[PDB]
Amino acid sequence: IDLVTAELGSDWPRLVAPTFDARKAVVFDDRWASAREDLVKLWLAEEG
Amino acid sequence: IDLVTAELGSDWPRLVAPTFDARKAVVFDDRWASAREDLVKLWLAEEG
Repeated sequence: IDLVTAELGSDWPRLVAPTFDARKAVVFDDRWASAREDLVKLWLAEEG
Repeated sequence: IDLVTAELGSDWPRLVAPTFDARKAVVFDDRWASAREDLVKLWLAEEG
């Protein structure tokens, strides 16, 4: 492991560490909810 | 070391092993010796 590090360097092994996992995903399929709140904000704040 | 191997593969660490060492070098600076043996071989074997 010392020899492998000697060739590749310090940053390469540390940055190659895994990140992605299947449980942290977030899905936004709602327009219906966000469109309603979007309109009432326009309606109340109307100036121009 | 298992994670590092997982990324890079099996062949990469094995082929990257060191080879060169300063003590195995071989120097041929002699023409004077090799030219003499070269001529006598011609002289004896002359046909054409």
